[PDB]
Amino acid sequence: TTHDIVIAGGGISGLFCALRLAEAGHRLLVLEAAADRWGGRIETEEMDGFIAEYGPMRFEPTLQPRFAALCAELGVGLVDFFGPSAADLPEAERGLNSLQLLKRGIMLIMGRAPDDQAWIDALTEADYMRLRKHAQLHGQPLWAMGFWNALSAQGILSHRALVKLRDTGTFYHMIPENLNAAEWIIWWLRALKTVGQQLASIEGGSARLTAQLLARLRSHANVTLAGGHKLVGVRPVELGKPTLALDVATQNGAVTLRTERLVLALPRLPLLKLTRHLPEHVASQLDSVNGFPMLAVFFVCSTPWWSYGQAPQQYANCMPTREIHYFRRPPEADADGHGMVLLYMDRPSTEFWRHYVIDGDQNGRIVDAFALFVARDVKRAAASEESALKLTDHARRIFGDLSLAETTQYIRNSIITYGIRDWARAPYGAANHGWQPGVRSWKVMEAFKAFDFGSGARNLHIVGEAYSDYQGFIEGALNSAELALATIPAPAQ
Ligand SMILES: Cc1cc2nc3c(=O)[nH]c(=O)nc-3n(C[C@H](O)[C@H](O)[C@H](O)COP(=O)(O)OP(=O)(O)OC[C@H]3O[C@@H](n4cnc5c(N)ncnc54)[C@H](O)[C@@H]3O)c2cc1C
Repeated sequence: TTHDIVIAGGGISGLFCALRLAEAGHRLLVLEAAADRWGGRIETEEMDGFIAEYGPMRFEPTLQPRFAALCAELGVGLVDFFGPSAADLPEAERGLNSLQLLKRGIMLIMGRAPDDQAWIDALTEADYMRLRKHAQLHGQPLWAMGFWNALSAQGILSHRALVKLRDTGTFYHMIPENLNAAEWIIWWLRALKTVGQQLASIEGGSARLTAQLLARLRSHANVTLAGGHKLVGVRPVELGKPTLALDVATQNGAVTLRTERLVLALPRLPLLKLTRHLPEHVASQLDSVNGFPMLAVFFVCSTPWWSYGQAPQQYANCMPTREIHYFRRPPEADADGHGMVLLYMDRPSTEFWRHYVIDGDQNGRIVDAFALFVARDVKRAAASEESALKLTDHARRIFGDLSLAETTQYIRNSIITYGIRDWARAPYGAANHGWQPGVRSWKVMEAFKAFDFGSGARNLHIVGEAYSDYQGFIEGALNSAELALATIPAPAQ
């Protein structure tokens, strides 16, 4: 079968392109490799009555207008999230938490006063574009440097400030790979705006965005949705002509398709798997970004050791979990006193394994390692008297007495259900992506938004977060999508 447009990938960028293109009148097929679900890195589970988000959970709608507008268009309500969160240095640098020390370094790199919040607040995408293209540090373009290198530069931080960023986990958790300085500076500048505070979540779980989008698409007769179909090959039907032949694996076999246009709504790893089928000038740029790891771990406990309102805790260097969130039922509507713990572990999973997992299912060994981790935290709280972890007095005396081994066993045994998502694993290969130093991102984005095998047809496109100007977010996926959608002509009469 021939299709006028084929979109490979049913994550948010792919489905959004399907929507815009359907609305413009094109006839199109969306291929999604997973047999069981749509939405890609947007994944929500109901776990013992709790909403577990393996991907996005909270949003900042003022920083993410395309997302906000899409939600509004699809009748996806956003609900304000009010829940809780969070000496030896030189004079200038004493005072500041890690974020503020980072900000200072950035502000100084950009030749600004650290307190210059009005400039941060004023910066637009066009400013950001001039920053990546033109900003330099000691004569070197920032797009050419690692962000560690940038932060380490003459006149930016004291030698000790650098050490302190190391100890707070800045380089272990937040900036794990020393990626593109220009791109990191832009991203932090945006995130440091005043307006960047009002937090929301999606009513009914993040996957309600996907479900609404799917419902809309199902109402457009010029859209076909095919789950369980993975693009595994593409080439021109004939060299020098635009029409593409596609090879598609299904559950039970394969299908060969023809199309005039192919949207690859895919991140780095799935494109790497297609590398030999892609035009050379695109293939050779697939490593312009790297993938960031994330393991999202959820477990529901029959006998939680924390109360309603417990705030999330962030961890520092050498603690493989970036962050632990705690959840309880609303204390009026609390049938069972069950709680849920969400742990984000942002180090390479083979490093986590080699340090924390007893070899003698992998899932069960990982939960065990996490029970021990949590046990140490509970013991240190019980012994501490002032702790960010507000234990009860039931908990406080039990855990005070119990050994570490007994605390581990107790936590382990209280787990009635768990889920683990390792985003680094095939087929995703990453939670999100970042530009390499030495890459001019605007050139890659320009090449990827429309390209071909040399005929000039410009009828292949890459869209998604991975190679966007706003990595880490749905907003990035949507910006990348719009870049390519602006290159696609309205359908033939
Ligand atoms: C832990 C985590 C936290 C996040 N936090 C936030 C946050 O706070 N805010 C926010 O805005 N964003 C957040 N994001 C990102 C957001 O989830 C976006 O969906 C993501 O950034 C990408 O959407 P996308 O279309 O690029 O691709 P994906 O979501 O990667 O979709 C790609 C799709 O392609 C399919 N596929 C792969 N190979 C093939 C093939 N060959 N053929 C067919 N289909 C194929 C996959 O099955 C997948 O469904 C987070 C992500 C994660 C994982």
